[PDB]
Amino acid sequence: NGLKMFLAALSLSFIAKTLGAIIMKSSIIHIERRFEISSSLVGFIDGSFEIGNLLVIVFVSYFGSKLHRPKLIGIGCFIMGIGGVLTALPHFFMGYYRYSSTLSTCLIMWIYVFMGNMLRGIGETPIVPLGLSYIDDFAKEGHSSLYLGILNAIAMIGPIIGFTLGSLFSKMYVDIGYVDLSTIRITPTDSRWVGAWWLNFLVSGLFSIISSIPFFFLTGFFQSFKSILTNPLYVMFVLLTLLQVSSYIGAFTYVFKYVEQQYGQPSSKANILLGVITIPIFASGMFLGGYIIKKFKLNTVGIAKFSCFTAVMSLSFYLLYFFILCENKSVAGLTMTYDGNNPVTSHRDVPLSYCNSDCNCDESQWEPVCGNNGITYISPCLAGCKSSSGNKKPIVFYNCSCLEVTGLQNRNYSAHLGECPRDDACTRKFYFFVAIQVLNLFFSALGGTSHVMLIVKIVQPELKSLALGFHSMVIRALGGILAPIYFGALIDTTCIKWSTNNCGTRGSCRTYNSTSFSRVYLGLSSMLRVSSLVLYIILIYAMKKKY
Ligand SMILES: *[C@@H]1O[C@H](CO)[C@@H](O[C@@H]2O[C@H](CO)[C@@H](O)[C@H](O)[C@H]2NC(C)=O)[C@H](O)[C@H]1NC(C)=O
Ligand SMILES: O=C1OC2(c3cc(Cl)c(O)cc3Oc3cc(O)c(Cl)cc32)c2ccccc21
Ligand SMILES: *[C@@H]1O[C@H](CO)[C@@H](O)[C@H](O)[C@H]1NC(C)=O
Repeated sequence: NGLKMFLAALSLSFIAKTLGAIIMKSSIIHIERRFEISSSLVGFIDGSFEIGNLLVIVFVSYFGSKLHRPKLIGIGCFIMGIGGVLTALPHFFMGYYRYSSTLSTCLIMWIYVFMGNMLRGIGETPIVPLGLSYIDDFAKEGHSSLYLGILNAIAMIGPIIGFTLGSLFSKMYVDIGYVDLSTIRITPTDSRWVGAWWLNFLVSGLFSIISSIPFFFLTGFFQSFKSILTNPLYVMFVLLTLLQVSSYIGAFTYVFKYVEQQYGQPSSKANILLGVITIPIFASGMFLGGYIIKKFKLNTVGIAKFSCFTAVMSLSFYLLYFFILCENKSVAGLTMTYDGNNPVTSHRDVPLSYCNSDCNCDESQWEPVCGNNGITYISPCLAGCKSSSGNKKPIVFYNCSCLEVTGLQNRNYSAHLGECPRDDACTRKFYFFVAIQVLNLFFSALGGTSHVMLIVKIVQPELKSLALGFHSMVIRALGGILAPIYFGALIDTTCIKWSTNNCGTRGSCRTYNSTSFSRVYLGLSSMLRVSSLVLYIILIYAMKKKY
């Protein structure tokens, strides 16, 4: 009952940590819009949490391992809360928020946010290295796995509360309470709407300050650091762990864009409902993964073989994506001739057609256009439609120049806005995609406890915190910040139309060749998986040869 009490407090701190993370990302757009700030400065401010975290994660790990640990964790949580409160003072010190079509037919105080994010990042560092090593040092024969599984399962209450109230706070006017809301002309659907972003940080800061009260009642550096980097098993494990986590990060970063470009679901069918059933599977997988290791009495090689088996069984489900793909969308003008007559070889420098010769409009324009013929037009002017239907339900343009078709003359040449959806087969395949995805997520969550349970076992009983700290540092550096950058750089090789911004020729992409997208995305993930898997198998051979 002395470890049980310490066990409760750490759960509260885990919840607070996750809440703070998801809060920060949720409030970034409003801050950019309220503060009148550049995009480079936004990329900078968002990166502060990393400058504070990566700078002191190793020193707190080593030097804090011989002081009072429960008190260090409480001090860290208090610093995190104080930093969370500091991010909301600009609102109280600045002033009031002063600021308060295109159919086109044929045409012939930021330092405060920075230094608060830095304080938060500096403050969360003592939770994982000093908490888990404390749990491992004082525990019975096999209960460390079960405890870590319960901990990782309980922590999912942070994202729930965050997503719940960050969406409720983003539908209030920013100056709520000081102004009377009856004279406000702006609505959440406008372009200048800023919500109450300062209210997201008060609740998180006070929660982090509250969750730290129970904790208050419960020359060698260099050789200790060199004695850890000459241990082969540790280096091999860290490497593969890195490869696998990089693969996961990239996949979860671009799955939502892949699903939209491949199958056609508009980020609301595939987004909201999915998570509601995707999170309990993760929680149950984590808890059961811990419970199995506890119940079956596994040693080091047993844990290694169990996690290798889970990795294999989760990689065998990943290679089924290559077999449920659809055909490529057809947009007249992009890859085919503007009159549908013939195919082309270059996405660039397609010539204008007879049906569209007279109507001189901006090619750079990208407005969804689809006629009853089934194909796609870049713009209502590029299709030749010289009529409208008013601001009613999407205005059906009519009597189109390039919508005319043989045998279609005896019909209604009228194109609705919005791309014509895919056939039924593509939906039927989307359902198989979702099923396989939840299966792979379950089988990859069943083995997430083994990393900590192995790093602790393959290292001297006194260098447990330093090892976990260096592991966390390397992973959060080379697999959380680099991972999205290279995947994104690689993916952009498959664009066929760019949104030419005022200065930058590439503001964003309109469409992407779906076949090459799937090729690059799934190939990178599969190659990384094999990479990490290989290292682990060899590692198992070395382990079995050692003991
Ligand atoms: C297709 O465009 C032609 C030429 O603009 C339209 O021709 C006339 O449009 C007005 C109003 O409908 C009237 O002069 C006649 O009803 C149309 N016929 C002609 C040639 O005089 C035509 O209406 C358009 N497509 C439709 C709706 O039939
Ligand atoms: O970023 C994430 O990576 C994984 C993930 C994270 C950990 Cl620690 C783990 O132990 C397993 C794991 O499994 C997957 C598998 C995937 O196919 C994708 Cl596409 C993301 C994640 C994940 C699961 C649930 C929410 C977010 C993530
Ligand atoms: C389109 O089809 C329906 C029925 O014929 C009606 O809207 C009208 O007669 C046709 N012409 C257009 C473009 O509205």
